[PDB]
Amino acid sequence: KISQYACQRRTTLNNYNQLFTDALDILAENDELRENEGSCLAFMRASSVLKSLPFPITSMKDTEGIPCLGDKVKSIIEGIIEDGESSEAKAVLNDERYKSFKLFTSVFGVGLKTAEKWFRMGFRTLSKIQSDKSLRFTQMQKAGFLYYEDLVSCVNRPEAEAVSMLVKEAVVTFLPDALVTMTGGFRRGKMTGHDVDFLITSPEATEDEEQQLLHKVTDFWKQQGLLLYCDILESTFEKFKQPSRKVALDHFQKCFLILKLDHGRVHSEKSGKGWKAIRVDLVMCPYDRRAFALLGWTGSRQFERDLRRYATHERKMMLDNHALYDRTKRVFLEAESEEEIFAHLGLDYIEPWERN
DNA sequence: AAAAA
Ligand SMILES: [Mn+2]
Ligand SMILES: [Mn+2]
Ligand code: NA
Repeated sequence: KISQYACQRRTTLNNYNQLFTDALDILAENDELRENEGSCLAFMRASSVLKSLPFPITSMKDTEGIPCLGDKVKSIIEGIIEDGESSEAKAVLNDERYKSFKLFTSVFGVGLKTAEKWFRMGFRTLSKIQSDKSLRFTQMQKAGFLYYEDLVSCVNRPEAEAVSMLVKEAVVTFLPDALVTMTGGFRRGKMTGHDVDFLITSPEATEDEEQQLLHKVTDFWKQQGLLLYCDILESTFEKFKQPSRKVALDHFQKCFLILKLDHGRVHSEKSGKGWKAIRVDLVMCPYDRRAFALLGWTGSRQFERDLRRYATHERKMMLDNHALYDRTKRVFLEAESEEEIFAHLGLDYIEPWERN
């Protein structure tokens, strides 16, 4: 019996139901744009459960016993079985507001508010936005436009590994005992991604040394002429606060970067300007919270949402990227690994490549 | 506001 929770399912990259889930993901995205959080959630949960199936749905009978499949979702599945297409997802793909929001938010530094503003000004193309002489752009948007083609081009695994080497080389220069882990999609086994994420932690660094590492590493890259964009968010981490109930950024020190990746550093089968702009996120966390941060940054987004929902509604536990708190025992639960977090929650361990 | 798993 398939659980309603993604954290009680194994979801691997062999998706047998992409015809259904691509349509459900488009409908979910449109509901996000139309500020319909409820309908967004229903389509996300339906898409998520179908992603876990070990077989493709080929008739409506195949949906029997599957949770999170309401009447609206079942009408969409039925329509796709009928002629291989979703008329509902096709109408969203042709909607002018949806097309504009996808296109405008594809720019690094452009979110829902700026995309809405430009749409209501009558803009429909990125060429017309970039060349406009009255528009004013943030430093993030300037970098988003300057390196647009490289950033919309997926990072592959040889590129992610080349970035990992750069990160590790820079980090150990200032903290030789530091542990650097590639998180996000690549840790879940993905062949491609929009960016490369890392978690950095040090067993012996002080509170100040921990604070200074991201500044030292980015200044080093700035000197090397590799830092194309850099934004460091200082930590707001509280050692003794209860975990968050919010469904939001973690409080660890982090940085959102664009690095210059020289082609010579990439060891691929295919080995222009001779370099590629790469989005890189670095997160620094205290050593004792490394398992919670790793679990939160590994994802997927839906796996994280269900993990936190399961902890709260089924175990009366409060989980986030910094800690795990037991409301019944009135104690924080410690973990040195992700396995220990799953064991505290009463969950079978789900491998990172099973969290997709 | 937007940058995130
Ligand atoms: Mn990522
Ligand atoms: Mn990222
Ligand atoms: Na964006």
